[PDB]
Amino acid sequence: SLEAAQKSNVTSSWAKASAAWGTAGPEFFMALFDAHDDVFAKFSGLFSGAAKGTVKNTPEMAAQAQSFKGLVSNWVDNLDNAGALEGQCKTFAANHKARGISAGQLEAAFKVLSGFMKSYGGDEGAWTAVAGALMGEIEPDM
Ligand code: HEM
Ligand SMILES: [S]
Repeated sequence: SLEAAQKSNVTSSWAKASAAWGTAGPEFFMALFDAHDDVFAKFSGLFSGAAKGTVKNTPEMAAQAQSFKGLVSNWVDNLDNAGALEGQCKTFAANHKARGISAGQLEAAFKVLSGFMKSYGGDEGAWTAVAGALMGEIEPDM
């Protein structure tokens, strides 16, 4: 399910993306929005009706990339701690469900992120495994 090597690659590659997140965060969001238009739709409120092509350098974009980074960092720091993962996962799921976001959409986001992490030395198979363990804690609450 999740080997020691897989955890190690996830933690290391995350430390590298994290040091670059000021520029990489918005690029990840754009990759996601281009791949899934239905995902972009859920942010219409935050972006005030603006077209997708115009959002990358907005102050809203910047805040949203910082939000994303703070939860991902928490999860990566607790890979050997199922109890801690479950708690964060529950809050996360409750807040997103309340917005009418589906388990399928969350899953799409983890897929885009696993591909994106190849740039920071991430093993896509290690990122996919981590996503499968997290989704197993989230799905039951969606
Ligand atoms: C790996 C998957 C995801 C991560 C880490 C993530 C993380 C977060 C966090 C930490 C927040 C701010 C805390 C909160 O109010 O909930 C958040 C906000 C939000 N997320 Fe996500 N999320 C992801 C997936 C999504 C997905 C796929 C969508 C869209 C379909 C999305 C839509 C939103 C929106 C609409 C907000 C509220 C934005 C605002 O007005 O401040 N999130 N997400
Ligand atoms: S998000």
